[PDB]
This record gives sequence, C-alpha cells and structure tokens, in this order.
Amino acid sequence: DYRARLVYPFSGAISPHADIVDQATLAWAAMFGLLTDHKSRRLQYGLLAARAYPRADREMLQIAADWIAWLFFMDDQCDETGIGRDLQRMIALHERFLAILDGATPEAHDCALTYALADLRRRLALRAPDNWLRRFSEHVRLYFTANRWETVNRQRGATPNVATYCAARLFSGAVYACFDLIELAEQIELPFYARHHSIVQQLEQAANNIICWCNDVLSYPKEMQHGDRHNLVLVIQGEHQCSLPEAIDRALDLHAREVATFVRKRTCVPYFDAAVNTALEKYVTGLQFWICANRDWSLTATRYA
Ligand SMILES: C/C=C(\C)CC/C=C(\C)CCC=C(C)C
Ligand SMILES: [Mg+2]
Ligand SMILES: [Mg+2]
Ligand SMILES: [Mg+2]
Repeated sequence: DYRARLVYPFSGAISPHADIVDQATLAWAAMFGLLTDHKSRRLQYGLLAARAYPRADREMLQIAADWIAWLFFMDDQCDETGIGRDLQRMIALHERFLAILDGATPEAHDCALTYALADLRRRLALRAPDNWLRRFSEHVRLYFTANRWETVNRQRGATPNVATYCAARLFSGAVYACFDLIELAEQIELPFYARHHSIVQQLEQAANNIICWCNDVLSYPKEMQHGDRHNLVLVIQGEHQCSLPEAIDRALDLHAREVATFVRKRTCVPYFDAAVNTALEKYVTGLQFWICANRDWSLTATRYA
C-alpha cells in the first residue's frame, strides 16, 4: 500500500453522473462485443472517466468513458494475449485502426475493436472540429507506435534502460490522446501558439510521467504475473540490479520529483491575454484532474487488486 507515497498538493473531483456513465460503458462494450468471458460490473472504467473529466456534460463524459474503456480492452489484448508478442499481427490490426481514424468505414470482418474505434471517431466528429480530430488521431497513431515498440521488446526478451522506457512510456499509455479530450470536456479551443508553448508541453509531459509512474507502481504486480517489463519499477530494478523494494523506492522518488516539476512550472505559463489564459488555466486544471483521477481510481480498482 503506497497511498501515503502518492500525495499531490491538489485535489480532484468526480462527475455526479459517474455510475450511470459506467453502466452506459458496459452497454456500449456489450453492443460492440468487447466483453470477453463473465465479471464486467467490477471494471468500473466509467468511474475513471468521471474523475478525469468531472465537469464534462454527460454526452461528452460518455465519449471519454467509452474511449477509456476502448484503451483498456485494447491494452489487455496488447499486455495479456499473443497479439502483443506478434509484430506482424499488431501491424495488420493498427493499419485497420489508422484507416478508421482517417474516417474509413469498417469492413464486414473487421474486429470489434475496429467497429468501436469507428463509433468513437464518429461521436468525437459530432463534438470536435477537424483540427482537434487531427491532433487526437496523431496522438493515437503514436500510441500504436509505442505498442509495436513494446511488442518488439516482448519478441526479443529485451528490457530498455530507464531513459528509453520513460521516453516511450509517454506514448504507450495514450495519455496525450486522453489530454486532447480535456478541451472538449471544458468546451475550450486553445490558439495554436498557446497549445504548443514550451511550458504547456512541459506541463503535459510532467502530468503524463506522473500518471504513468503512479500506474507503474500500482500495476507492477499484475505486469510481473504476465512476464511483462514495461514498468518503471521493473526497468529501474534491471538497470540498478537492486531489490524490488529499492526499485519501488526509486520509482516513487521519480514520481515525487515529477509532481514538484509540474507544480513549479504551473507558475511559469506566460500571460497571452485574459481569454487565452482563462482557457489555459482550465486546461492545466484538467491535467490536475487527470493526475488525481489516475491515482484515486487505481487505488480503489479491481484491475490493480
Ligand atoms: C493508459 C494511461 C495509464 C497507464 C493510466 C491512465 C489510464 C488511461 C489514460 C486510460 C486507460 C488506457 C490504458 C493504455 C490502460
Ligand atoms: Mg497494461
Ligand atoms: Mg500497456
Ligand atoms: Mg501499468
């Protein structure tokens, strides 16, 4: 229990719609045939989304919850089945996803994950401009690239060094794609010059590292159980040749250090104008809601028990 070593100087919130949103995710999952088997009521994927996007209108929060569900269903295929150890099969599947992200219609014998991604594309297109769909699609593309990088590690029995793992981990988690949904949840449109400012990129990177490293500390047990080493704890242990307790200590020191980086750089956002800065503060608060949502959900979730 590492609760006491996962403290943030900011709190999160949860949408009042959390439980109805979760039930609507199980409907969507059944409807698209993503539920394998019998236990499904303990996935609670909607309760993650409810915390990550706590001021979203119910219809946007439902897209986010179905998107988070999609990522977990995809991720357990990558991390707990043979497709995550076969690059050729991953490439074949990612080519259908990327065709669907460009707006192509699923074919009759495209898999359930393909039909479901096309549903989420269609629904995001109803709520997002073309500029946003492009940014989101490109973040999702890099997630697929990170997933294929994991597959080659699995195929080779490789373990990357800390520097390589941390840099690839920023993409393997799809957190940048989940961050794009903050704009829709908060009904904001950041101008290109604010979106890409060095400090905003450093805050996004910081927040993504925190969410991934927090996840790594809480998920090393189940990842060890599937002989998987895409985890800061296991990668530190391999690099420093230290005890599991010492690797966990080092992982949590990196997590803590990253919280410090995020909190300090929050104070370094340039003043563009009242409007832009109000929209950026909503976005940066969004990153904080995600940081809290990841920890608060993961501590209570069957998935890490
Ligand atoms: C995936 C990024 C994390 C490791 C934890 C935060 C969870 C999500 C952003 C949605 C679920 C996505 C998975 C790839 C598990
Ligand atoms: Mg996983
Ligand atoms: Mg994974
Ligand atoms: Mg994990």
